[PDB]
Amino acid sequence: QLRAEQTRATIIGAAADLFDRRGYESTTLSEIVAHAGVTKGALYFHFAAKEDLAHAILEIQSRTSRRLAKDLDGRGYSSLEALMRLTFGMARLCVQGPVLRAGLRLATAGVPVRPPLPHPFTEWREIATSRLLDAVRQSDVHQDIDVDSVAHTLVCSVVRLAEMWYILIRGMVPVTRRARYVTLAARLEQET
Amino acid sequence: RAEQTRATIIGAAADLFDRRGYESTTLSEIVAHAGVTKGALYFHFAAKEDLAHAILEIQSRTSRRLAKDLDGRGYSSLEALMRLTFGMARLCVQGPVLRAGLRLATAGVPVRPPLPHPFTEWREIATSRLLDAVRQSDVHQDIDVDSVAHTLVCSVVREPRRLAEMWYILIRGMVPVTRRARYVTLAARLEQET
Repeated sequence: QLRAEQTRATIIGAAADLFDRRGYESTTLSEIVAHAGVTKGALYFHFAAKEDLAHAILEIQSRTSRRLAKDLDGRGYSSLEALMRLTFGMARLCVQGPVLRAGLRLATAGVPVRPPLPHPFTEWREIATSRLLDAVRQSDVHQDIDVDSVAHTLVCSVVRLAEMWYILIRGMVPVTRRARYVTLAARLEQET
Repeated sequence: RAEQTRATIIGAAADLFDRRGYESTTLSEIVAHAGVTKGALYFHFAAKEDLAHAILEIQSRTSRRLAKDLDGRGYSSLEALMRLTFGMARLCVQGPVLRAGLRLATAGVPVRPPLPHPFTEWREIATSRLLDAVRQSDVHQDIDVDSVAHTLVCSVVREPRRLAEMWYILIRGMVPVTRRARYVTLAARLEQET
């Protein structure tokens, strides 16, 4: 059993890589099993169908982003700092995580999300929104900003990161608090 | 007659690709939704990809046209660009073809040359206009046009409220103080109009 249980990461990785480069609809179980170097039995031991590989990848993206959001809100940061760190953080895990790229690709396409797993974009919007409200509440973002709209755009925008942050910073952050944020965006770009 | 039938098939396919996705939509679905025969559909489109192509063709051609209607009105480049974005926003709320276009682009459906990929198109048009704006001194020389173009596209992809909200933010961050009010009011005026 141990052997079988041990192949699941490989199969996910293999399917991630293929879904990310070649797309979901065009990738088959057979392609996946040959890339992974395992048998069909090994694959069926963990997943009954292609869709199950999809929901597992989607599951990992959702958990990954929810974990990072939670971790970053427990470290004494201001909300906008947390939000900024979160965009750069996600970007760092994606540049090095095929699974997340595959998740992204599945989410961007019409690949359904099995309830109660919410669609990652609405989850990313929720995070961005609550973070922006707090930032408004802490005077880091103008009181008149329409948060909803920026969350909606921000999510689309994150999917150059520093350069985007600079524009938002100039346009939504009060003059006296800008510098700290411009500095952080620079440091995070430097650090990733 | 023929062409009207063709267009209704396009519209039906578009509405379905938009609400239900490209992959899960069937030619049989499209057929019933359009009120035609399978024969009529296969007379105008040999395959489901031919429906995608015609939708994308309509998308790119509406886009290039709107850009062209706006270009001959003596506007400043920043004004033209701003007007273009609100036009596009308005077009998306009107018929489903543009909605389907996006959905197709985002679904990962390949665009048959020589037609360019919508995102690529939208980015070039925005970028070229932003570059003219800098030259015209309505936008700071040190702005990152690419990031701005991206933001603009993303603010559209309600919609007029969101496009306006994002415009104000960009205006505060890229337009010289002395030229801001003209654009703030323009943005505000376009939101109310569209």
